[PDB]
Amino acid sequence: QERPTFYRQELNKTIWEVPERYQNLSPVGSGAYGSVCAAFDTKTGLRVAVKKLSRPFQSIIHAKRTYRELRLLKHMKHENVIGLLDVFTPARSLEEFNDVYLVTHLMGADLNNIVTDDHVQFLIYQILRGLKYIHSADIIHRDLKPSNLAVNEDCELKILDFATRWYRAPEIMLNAMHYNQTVDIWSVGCIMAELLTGRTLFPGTDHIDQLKLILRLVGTPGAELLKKISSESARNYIQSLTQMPKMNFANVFIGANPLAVDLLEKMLVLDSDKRITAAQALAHAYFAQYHDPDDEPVADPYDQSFESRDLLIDEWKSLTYDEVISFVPPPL
Repeated sequence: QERPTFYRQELNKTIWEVPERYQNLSPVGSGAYGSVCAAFDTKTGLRVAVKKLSRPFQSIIHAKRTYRELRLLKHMKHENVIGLLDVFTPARSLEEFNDVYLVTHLMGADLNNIVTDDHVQFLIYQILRGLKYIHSADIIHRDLKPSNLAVNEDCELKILDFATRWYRAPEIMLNAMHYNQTVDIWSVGCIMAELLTGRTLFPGTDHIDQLKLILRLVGTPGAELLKKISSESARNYIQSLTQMPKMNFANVFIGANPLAVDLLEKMLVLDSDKRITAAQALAHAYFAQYHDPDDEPVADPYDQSFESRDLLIDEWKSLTYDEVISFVPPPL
């Protein structure tokens, strides 16, 4: 399996050493984690995003995050989830391996590019279709929000990026000892509401304002419920506040589709063992025009045993190098 021909260039004081297939690299972004160039991929005809990781192996914590990110991106093979087009390194061996470049579809426009009930059915459907997939591999997104959702001109949607707290599940904000995949359904619920109404559902000015906004809608959780969704400290905090009744949704969402309101009632609940799952949500009558049980696929199993392991920098690096070397590009 021959090494492509590489060429070097310096753009905005960054070195990019890339296979010749990637042309007309144009700087598009920078950040603590890497720099990004938009490029033309001459092999596939696609416009791509090439990300050059920034100091991928500088600490243990960095080397592990690099590995995690590559393992995740390599796993995702779904229409509604960002996948990995390519990963490469100019290194010819593990000994010279210092730099990692990740290539994905070039996205540009996120959910907030909204410049209509049927569009919201389609958009929310796609998010849930991707989450069904992600959750089936026992992966939790944990911070889903409009900025992490790319949408093209045909309203076709992808989940990215596995910092606002407006969409975060209460059991995360309250630091519960345990939580499940349905934290992501809370977030979808907040996203759906905003698409239906055109306003942020819980626009808290800070953490405590956010909590109080939430309680005002859903009502104060009873003893057994609060205990399971909160840290010991947060449990005592909530116990100190005045109790709130549950509001009737659709006094809140006046004029939204009644099925939409019904689905929201099932997503925006504090009890994460009662909160509707991605799979169950896809079969809700709100998505009757979109739902197809034989076109909502699930994921291969994803091995996260590395997450419990404390390894040295060189071990994280070597595992990462193994995954670069073993990568097999998607059909295209």
